[PDB]
Amino acid sequence: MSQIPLVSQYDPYGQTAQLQQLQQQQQQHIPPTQMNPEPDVLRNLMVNYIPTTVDEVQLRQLFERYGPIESVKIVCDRETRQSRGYGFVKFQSGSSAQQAIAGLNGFNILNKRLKVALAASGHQRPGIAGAVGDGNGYL
Repeated sequence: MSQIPLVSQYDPYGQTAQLQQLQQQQQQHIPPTQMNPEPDVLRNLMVNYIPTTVDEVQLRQLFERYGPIESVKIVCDRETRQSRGYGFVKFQSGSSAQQAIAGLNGFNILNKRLKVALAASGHQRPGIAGAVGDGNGYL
């Protein structure tokens, strides 16, 4: 009830400002605690950069450094069953993923780019910037 004019109910319809609970919907919905998509599957890091040059080794030391991998594997191509596409590195604990995505995802190194994406499904709250309104670049 923004304001009661004491004449009508609500002729004009406005949907932009809402002060009460905020936050559209809940985080990852409200499933029965554990139905399938468990949050413990955060340590699953999908690594990608090179195609036929994607080596679990380079990604092993490179990624395991910031987060020791428990189960590392590369996502090969089912077309020729050859090593390609991209790799995967499952960190020991989901707590390690935070460090991976924090300082390993898109890690634009001088000669390479460490693209790392979680395998889990969810946490689609943010949207990577998503356009911006000015900021700098005058002089």
